[PDB]
Amino acid sequence: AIYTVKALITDPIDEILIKTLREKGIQVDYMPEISKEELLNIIGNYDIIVVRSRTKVTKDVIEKGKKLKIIARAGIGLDNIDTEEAEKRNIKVVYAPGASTDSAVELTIGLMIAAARKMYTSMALAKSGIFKKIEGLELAGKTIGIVGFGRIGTKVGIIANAMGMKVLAYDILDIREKAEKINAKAVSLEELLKNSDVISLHVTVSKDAKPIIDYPQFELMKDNVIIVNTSRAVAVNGKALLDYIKKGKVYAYATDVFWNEPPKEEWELELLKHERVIVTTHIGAQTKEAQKRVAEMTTQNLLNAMKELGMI
Amino acid sequence: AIYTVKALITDPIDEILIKTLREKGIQVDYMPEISKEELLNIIGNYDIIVVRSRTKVTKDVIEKGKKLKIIARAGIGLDNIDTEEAEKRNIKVVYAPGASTDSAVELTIGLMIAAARKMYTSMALAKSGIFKKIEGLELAGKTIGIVGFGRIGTKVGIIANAMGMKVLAYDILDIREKAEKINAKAVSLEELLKNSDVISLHVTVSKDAKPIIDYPQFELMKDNVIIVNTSRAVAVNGKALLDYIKKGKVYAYATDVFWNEPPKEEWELELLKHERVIVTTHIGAQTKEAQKRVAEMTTQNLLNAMKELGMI
Ligand SMILES: NC(=O)c1ccc[n+]([C@@H]2O[C@H](COP(=O)([O-])OP(=O)(O)OC[C@H]3O[C@@H](n4cnc5c(N)ncnc54)[C@H](O)[C@@H]3O)[C@@H](O)[C@H]2O)c1
Ligand SMILES: NC(=O)c1ccc[n+]([C@@H]2O[C@H](COP(=O)([O-])OP(=O)(O)OC[C@H]3O[C@@H](n4cnc5c(N)ncnc54)[C@H](O)[C@@H]3O)[C@@H](O)[C@H]2O)c1
Repeated sequence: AIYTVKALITDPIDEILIKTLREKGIQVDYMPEISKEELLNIIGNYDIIVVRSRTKVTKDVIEKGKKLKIIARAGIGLDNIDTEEAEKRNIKVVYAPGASTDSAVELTIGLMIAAARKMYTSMALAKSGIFKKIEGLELAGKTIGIVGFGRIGTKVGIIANAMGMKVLAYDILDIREKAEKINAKAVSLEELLKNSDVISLHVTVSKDAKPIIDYPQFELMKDNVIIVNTSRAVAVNGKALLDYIKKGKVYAYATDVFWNEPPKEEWELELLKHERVIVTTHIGAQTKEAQKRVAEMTTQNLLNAMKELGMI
Repeated sequence: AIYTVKALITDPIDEILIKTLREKGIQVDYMPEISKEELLNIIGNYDIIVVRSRTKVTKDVIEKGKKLKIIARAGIGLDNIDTEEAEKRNIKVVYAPGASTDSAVELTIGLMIAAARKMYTSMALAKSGIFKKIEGLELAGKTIGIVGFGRIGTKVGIIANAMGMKVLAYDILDIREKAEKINAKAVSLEELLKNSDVISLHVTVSKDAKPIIDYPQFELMKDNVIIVNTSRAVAVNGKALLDYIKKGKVYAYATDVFWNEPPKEEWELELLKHERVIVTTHIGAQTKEAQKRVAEMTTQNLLNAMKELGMI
């Protein structure tokens, strides 16, 4: 008989993906609020599982999914998927890598300027009917250090250069020529830290790895440095950060990511309430355009994987 | 006998200017809080007057200043000086034109991104301990229309181009080649309005002139347009703006300038409180660097004027 391929969608997702699968005759079971327990009870009946972030595709879930051939994550990352277990089972894992680059780049520049100019303080004052001027720092002519020169880091550098800033970049990978191409200069982390007025973090690091910006790095920094982070909170030693903010060394820390969102620990709470700390609620990929690309890319990558498997 | 040249400083100003004059033997009377009335009583004894913004150098003040030879405005504009009367009296007027360009450019980019991404709303939520994501708009690939292609407008265009935006520009003056040089295209205001996703105002207009962005222009605009203004409030018809924001056509209005700061009129108040309106408290030139340049430039221009007069 003819195989009837079955897909399970466990979280609320863009209708484009569901519509695309249904149009092609694929049996799609949309259970956006399926419980942990019920998932384990039925995962064994599916060839494809589509998840966003609420659902965790752990090792035990994959083991139970004896028919799983494709795991689709409608997102820009795979932190909720056991990629190692998936590979062992030879299960294709697809998602939307790089789908939000420009949106993250733009928020980075926005945070840098908001931090440098105390825009939040000014906007709050304005809304209250108090039009009192507030003084900040100019960026042109200053040096920015891009830590993590990938998709996002490279573009932030191109923009900062256009803003008249001198761009320095550090990456564990070879970026000598890539940096030169955008009028930037690849240097050691030490040189970047000692010479940057603004430091922007755009690295990919694991959750259990030690922070890249720790005590020694903070000590190497210039006085009144502005630090921007739209990558990962763990890349920074939060306690060291609070220490250096209280010492008056760090002019401002602008971030779209927090160790805990919302904060729960005492030191995290102290950072959040500090006037030198600027925080957005992890909206780096939150634009209509980026979210549409996430859906389209996840859908297209899923279709390609299905075609390679001979399903369509 | 030898002329002893006398200078009157009527407002609190950067000590660099006062120190420079004193070092050169010039008689400097620093009266940062001198009243209107007292000013008129003694202005006739001075060759030079230095003002910032509190003091108004009106026609009657100049007439009384029978010995006035130089009027110095420690600022980026001359709205508090009767330049016409000054010219008739052949009185040299100096200040710091263009001194805050990069700071204004940076705030413009910051406002554009903050408006596009509802950064204020997100930051307010974060500070309250509510880390709820908010969706905005991406800028890359979209078209920005620079109205007023001068010092600031040109640089905003260079930066927007680096952000991957298509840049269009309109100016009453010839800018065909200037625009082309930065990968932008000079067009009519009509074409700019019909094709821009973002419109940034950087024009120099008088207080009694009709707004450049009035009803016909708002009608020509694209749906969901983002309008940024760091130039002058009067360049925009505020009532028409409120009308189009309420209609849902304008996605957001981000400005560093308001018709009245703080607002006093009912319609102004309605605009200020609207969620689609983003406002900073006229901090465009408020950076340590820009303010230092204002002082240095005003001081240097004052010295040059004095030298031409044979005073030093
Ligand atoms: N706030 C948001 O909503 C949002 C949106 C998209 C991406 N991000 C994050 O932004 C970061 C960058 O994403 P990207 O697409 O540019 O990734 P990328 O893979 O293109 O680039 C990451 C770079 O950082 C480098 N790197 C890793 N460890 C490093 C270290 N210790 N020192 C210096 N460089 C190091 C890599 O070698 C690489 O060149 C990631 O952490 C990503 O998850 C956040
Ligand atoms: N928010 C702030 O603190 C702050 C700081 C600095 C300057 N500004 C303001 O920003 C504006 C621009 O300053 P700038 O130094 O770039 O001035 P500029 O003189 O260099 O440029 C102004 C340009 O706008 C043009 N223009 C005038 N009327 C126009 C019209 N109707 N249509 C199209 N173009 C027109 C001019 O011809 C000129 O090219 C001014 O209004 C200035 O006062 C505000």
